[PDB]
Amino acid sequence: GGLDTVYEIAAKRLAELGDEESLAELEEYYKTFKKKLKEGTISETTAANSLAIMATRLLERAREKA
Amino acid sequence: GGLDTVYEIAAKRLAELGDEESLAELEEYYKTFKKKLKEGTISETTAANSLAIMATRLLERAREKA
Amino acid sequence: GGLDTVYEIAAKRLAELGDEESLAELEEYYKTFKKKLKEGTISETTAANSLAIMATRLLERAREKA
Amino acid sequence: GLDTVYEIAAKRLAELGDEESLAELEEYYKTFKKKLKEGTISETTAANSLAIMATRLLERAREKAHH
Repeated sequence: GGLDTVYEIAAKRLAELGDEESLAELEEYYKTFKKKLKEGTISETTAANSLAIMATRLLERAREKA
Repeated sequence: GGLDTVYEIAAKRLAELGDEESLAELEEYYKTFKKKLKEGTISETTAANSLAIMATRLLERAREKA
Repeated sequence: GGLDTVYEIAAKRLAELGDEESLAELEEYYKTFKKKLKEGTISETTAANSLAIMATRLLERAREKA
Repeated sequence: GLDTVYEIAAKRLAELGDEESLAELEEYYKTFKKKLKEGTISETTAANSLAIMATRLLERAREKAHH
């Protein structure tokens, strides 16, 4: 639930800002975190935190380059 | 009320820094987080954490502008 | 426990780095979270997590100033 | 959890060529381990906090990655 929600919020906003490269980067990080979360080698909190942090800087980059 | 508490801390500090646009960004994220919690696709703790992460970046930007 | 531990680690580092303003900001955030947790308006996970978010940003600012 | 966070972060930071991020991460990991043995923090919270700091270390490692 939470990881998907963070990812969806970030992806919707990155698409609105028109940043294809940030969208692809975000998808890569999300997929990686979904695999690490699959194996139980990462808590849900850690996955959500890390995805939110890079999605935050990617969103900052989107607001500038626009 | 964790999400509300994080939101209040961030909004108070952004208002202190005189950054109205960051205040509007923060509220937009806060409204989105509530709709999501409302739909049950995210937990209160995760929503609060993610809002705090984005708010931390907003506080950095708001300070640079001051 | 966890909130105190995060706070103490960050405060020790901020003092080592000589950043009085970041130390005071961190203390303000910690006191706010202690009050909010007393009042039951924030989860323990959110308080510790958010203090870690802000403390990492404060440490970045401290190493940049130093 | 704490060991896993530390090992993942150390692998990535070593790949990126940041000896200084590796040293900072090791310091944090060791501190978290003293706090755990002294029982003033739980393993889950310690792992989460180490992951947060490691994410910042990784962002900076990638910042030297290019320019």
